[PDB]
Amino acid sequence: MQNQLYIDGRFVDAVAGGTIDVVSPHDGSLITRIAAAEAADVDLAVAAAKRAFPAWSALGAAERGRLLLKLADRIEECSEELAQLESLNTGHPIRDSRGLDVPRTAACFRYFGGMADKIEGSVIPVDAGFLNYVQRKPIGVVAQIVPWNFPLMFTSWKMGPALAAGNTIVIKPSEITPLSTLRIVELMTEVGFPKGVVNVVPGYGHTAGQALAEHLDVGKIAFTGSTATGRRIVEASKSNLKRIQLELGGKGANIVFEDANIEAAVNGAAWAIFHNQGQACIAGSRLILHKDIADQFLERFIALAKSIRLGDPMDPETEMGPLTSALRRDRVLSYIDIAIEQGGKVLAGGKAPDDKALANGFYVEPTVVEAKPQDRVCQEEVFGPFVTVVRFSSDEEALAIANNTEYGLGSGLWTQNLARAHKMANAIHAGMCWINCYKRVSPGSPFGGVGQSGYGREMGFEAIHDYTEARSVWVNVDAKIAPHFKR
Amino acid sequence: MQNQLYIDGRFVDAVAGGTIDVVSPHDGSLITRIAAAEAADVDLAVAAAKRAFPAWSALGAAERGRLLLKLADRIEECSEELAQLESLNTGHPIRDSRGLDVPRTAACFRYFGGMADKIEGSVIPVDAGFLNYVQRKPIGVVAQIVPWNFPLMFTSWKMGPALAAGNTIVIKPSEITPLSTLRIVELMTEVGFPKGVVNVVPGYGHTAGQALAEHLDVGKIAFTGSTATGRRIVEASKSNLKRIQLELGGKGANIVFEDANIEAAVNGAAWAIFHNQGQACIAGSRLILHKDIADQFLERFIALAKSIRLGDPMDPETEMGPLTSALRRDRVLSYIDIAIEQGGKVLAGGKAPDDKALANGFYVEPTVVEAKPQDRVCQEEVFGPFVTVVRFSSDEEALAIANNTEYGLGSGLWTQNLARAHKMANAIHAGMCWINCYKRVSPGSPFGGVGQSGYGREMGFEAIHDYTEARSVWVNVDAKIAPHFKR
Repeated sequence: MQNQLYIDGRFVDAVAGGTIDVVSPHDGSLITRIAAAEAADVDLAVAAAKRAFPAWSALGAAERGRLLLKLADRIEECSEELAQLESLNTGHPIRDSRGLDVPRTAACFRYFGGMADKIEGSVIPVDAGFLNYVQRKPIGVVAQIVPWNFPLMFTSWKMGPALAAGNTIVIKPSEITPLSTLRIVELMTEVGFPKGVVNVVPGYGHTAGQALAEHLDVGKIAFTGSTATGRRIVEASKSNLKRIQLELGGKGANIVFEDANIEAAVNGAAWAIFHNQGQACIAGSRLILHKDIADQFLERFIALAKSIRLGDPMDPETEMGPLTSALRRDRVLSYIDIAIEQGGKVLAGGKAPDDKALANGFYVEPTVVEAKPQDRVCQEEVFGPFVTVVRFSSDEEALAIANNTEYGLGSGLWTQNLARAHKMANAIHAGMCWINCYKRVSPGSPFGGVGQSGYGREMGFEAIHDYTEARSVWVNVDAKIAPHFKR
Repeated sequence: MQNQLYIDGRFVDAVAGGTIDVVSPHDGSLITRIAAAEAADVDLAVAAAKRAFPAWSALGAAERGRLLLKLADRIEECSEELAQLESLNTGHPIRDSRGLDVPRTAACFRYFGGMADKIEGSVIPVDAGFLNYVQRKPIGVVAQIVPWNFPLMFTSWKMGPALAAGNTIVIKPSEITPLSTLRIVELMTEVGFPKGVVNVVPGYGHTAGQALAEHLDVGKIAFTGSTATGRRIVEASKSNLKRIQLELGGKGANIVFEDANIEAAVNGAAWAIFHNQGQACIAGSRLILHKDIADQFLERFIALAKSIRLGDPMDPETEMGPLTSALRRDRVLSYIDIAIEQGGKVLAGGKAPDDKALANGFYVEPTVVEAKPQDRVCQEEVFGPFVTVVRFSSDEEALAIANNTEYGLGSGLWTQNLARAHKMANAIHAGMCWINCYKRVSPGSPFGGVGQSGYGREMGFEAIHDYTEARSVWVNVDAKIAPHFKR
């Protein structure tokens, strides 16, 4: 199974033969060893992307579209192999690989295939005698560093828009979850993407990541990741002042009010925090329940949590799976420990499961911690199936809590009050806000953060705006121009 | 003459009482001393803007528009005052301040006063039963650092879009040319802008600049200035990962092809680099002449250059004034010297005016140097009344030269060939390209750089895009879905 760098249309090892173990979260066993790209490997990748940019950006929006469409179809056709591949590598329940990751990946690529030739410039109302027309051109060679929570689906998200616009791409998945991205670029050539238009360069953040965020021929750096590394992606941009897209995490408020449909809210909250083992920046990791329904909500929710079938990602019966790296587990258990010493009161989970089939894997039980908005764990992104419950009394207390964070990515609330719904959505500082639903994403719906959760948008024309440049051309047609210096 | 900081509707001295000398470029005499702001004052400023934001962003677009519209008018009413104030301080010919600066400043504030209630969100086609609307909200408190080349006009360029979209602003003009900006904000409160909506905070760059770029409560920093100091706006932005806009200079190609209208081209070229003493990033500082018309061209151009009325900026018949700072002067002369040490051949200019009369001012003669493209004055932005001349024989030659630079702000060419015109405009890596005209700017025509000339755009819907955020709201109304966890 593809485990090499993919540069200029070929799978190749790292120039220096570096390697990285790719392990399966189930058991911690080795899946394969992947070629680890380093600074040298990305020069090769970037030069290939640079080499390829002209025939590609000059390719005809529609033929970049037709290829992206072709890719979506191919992904679907290969949907069980990817799913399998992505679950095995990620820990995603394959019921999640099949029904979420793969379709969402295809859907996104299909969206941007039909976007490619809908990317339009404008013609400006300027002075008489002049024609001002502004193209939207590709930036050029764009770099993209993706995290490991949605390796497969985030290829769409990142690569969808960039390719549609005609940029060439050097993309760096995490050493953690590479495999499924690598297969995707092979699907890409399978379907006719020209060599070098996309190059995949898995490697450590400090080697491949850094070469990319600082490479002088990269015009944009797209980065989804930890705030900390994102400041570092920002400092690295200094190099040539490439444009930046950062998505840097969320601490998703999930508010439930007095008149919420609590069966629906419960289901939504469960999905919102436990889907993908909570490894989603838009996860509803902060339950915020109105004191007058808290107990009723919590009766069904904790039940729900406690009943989730944690286990082998390859079982079409598994509802949850392991975290993706052993490090993150620890991290998610330290957070648990710290939610506990902070006076937190575990209602479910709290620690790694007990089953013997799960003892090698990076599993953590669907935890649920009652706390105070103040607690750490209520302020920092625990990237795991870990929600905090806090309770409120006034719309205003809820807004306060929701907005009591440095994050701004996702949000959600549950009511039936027309006013309240909009008054809160309008007032929450997040880039998105779902009401009576959660973690709802569409390829046309701008997805991104606000404040310290980042800037830039994936999805929709916005994503395309982020991957193009305005190139205004003036034509002096019948213009009367007195010399500035009269004769 | 207002010479204090403007914070919270108040002219006030710097906390530390630090002060800067503001000098006439003509005779280097003291016009006044300005309150030098530093970190303390930019916190008072940013704080005032933060306080002001909520009520301002809630103003309802028409009402911020109405205020921007009143400002334009008011600016036009105080046109000679502003014109005189800006010339005195900057070195601009008052015929420039009154015919260019002032009118372009109002034009742009007008444009954006009517742009205010035309800033629209979108409704996305999402799955059935969902309503997805995406508002465009203001970022919040916006920091803006402007250079000294168009103090007045750049107030409109930066503050126009930002205000329209409902941000509040802390603007920092240069210690070198604050006076115009200061009168503008009074012009603002004069007209009804609420206190703290705009705060002006002139100060050195490493003081008030640094502090603006690093501020935690600033959501975006817009910078026009050198490439050097831009990397350190970028390096500062990490603090809170505020969005950035950069315009970092130009080395404007002005290509003249064999079938150009050489009288027109000469006037354009003269305007392109000698207007504003060449202190314009979109200056046509690199004349690229087709070998067949280069002699015909240079004949009329060098006679022009030498005919140019260098002198007292307050003379409306002055054609060119001094550079606005003694340092600029010194640097431009250095460039001249190095232009020549390099084998450059000065065809006009090459030093300060032999006019005992212009001896105290920072004057430099309209300078024209025959050079190579490899030369440094041909690669580096001089930022004075200085054009280098190079010759070519092919379109492809001309393109190569035009693009043989790190810059990519403006560009321009002269022909009557249809193809050529577009082929070249489409092939020049610049944000803007003028054909048979140059330095043509309109409030609706996106203005900005590409590559290391930066990113972001001023003017137009684009400028508005750069000062808003996507706020995606999802409402579940009529179509629900099945638990992720089926019981």
